[PDB]
Amino acid sequence: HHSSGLFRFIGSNNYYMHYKSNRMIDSVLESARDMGIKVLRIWGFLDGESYCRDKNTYMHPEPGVFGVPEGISNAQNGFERLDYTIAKAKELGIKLIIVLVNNWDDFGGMNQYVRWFGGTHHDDFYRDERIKEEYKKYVSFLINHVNVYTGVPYREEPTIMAWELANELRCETDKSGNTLVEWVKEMSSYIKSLDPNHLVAVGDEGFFSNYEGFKPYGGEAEWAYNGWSGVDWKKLLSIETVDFGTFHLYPSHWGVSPENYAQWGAKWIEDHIKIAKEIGKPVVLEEYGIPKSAPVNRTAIYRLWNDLVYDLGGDGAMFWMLAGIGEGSDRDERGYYPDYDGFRIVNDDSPEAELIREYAKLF
Repeated sequence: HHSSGLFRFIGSNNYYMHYKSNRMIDSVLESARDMGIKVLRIWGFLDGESYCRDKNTYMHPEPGVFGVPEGISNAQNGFERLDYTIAKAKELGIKLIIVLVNNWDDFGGMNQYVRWFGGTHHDDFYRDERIKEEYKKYVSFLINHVNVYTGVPYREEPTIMAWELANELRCETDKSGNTLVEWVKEMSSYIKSLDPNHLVAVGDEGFFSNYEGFKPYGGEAEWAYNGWSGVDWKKLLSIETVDFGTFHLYPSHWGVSPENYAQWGAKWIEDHIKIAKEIGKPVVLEEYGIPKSAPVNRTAIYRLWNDLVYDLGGDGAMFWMLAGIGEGSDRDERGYYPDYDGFRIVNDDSPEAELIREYAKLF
């Protein structure tokens, strides 16, 4: 059946949909619907006992333990919070991309898996049979989970648009790109064996691996073009069990100069759409951001990048990040979840929010 509240799209990201309250979850989704944002990319992970304790929310505190440990009381189950988010998204017509582990250490990530299994390097996550088996166990538990607000397991839920393997996965110990390609083939194929209904994407930042005729604007952030991170986007996007390509865009973090943020991002977008079009798969700019304190006009940079994705036939453009009302120690001078990283947009009268509303109508 249908989602009561309900292709190319404006989307956004929000990482707290699996551990905050109903009021805060409803605020993000209602903002997304009010702004015309069709797709929200969210975290579906919370790995490791310290991380779960810190949020009083449990998903994967130890190997083979899913949800709240027997014997911990008064804790939230992150599956129940993700259930609420998915049921409210269905009501509000918002499609979700759910990411299954983090490359980074926030919410435990790959390093939490490596610690549980006694490895010594982040990239052991891609290599050690015992770690791969635990990731598969967690993904199988999640995809088969029956949503307590709908009755429908996630495998059969149409409000979920895609599973994503890993947020910003890198493998700096194999700059040929092959270790990541092999792991993405195994895990995208495994998810397709579990779930014949949903799209699968990788979730990588879109780095290239020294391709003829592709060089960075201005010679800056050359590592994003030359394969340093062990991401070879062309090889990833060619995997049969990957349905669309993802790329992210953060010139301020990547070493680009502020006077070059706009043009570097523009060339980056042009290069990714050109490659995706020749391969013949959809491409989504799934995270982009410029810090609020940048000495250039953020709204005009975001206008340029959205215009490019729209004019060149990209399938989606998703800003990092959308927040709504805050509570507790996460509330700012106006009652919103705070802008901790400089990227937050809320449904207000800021020029960025107005621009997003404008482009949500165009896409």
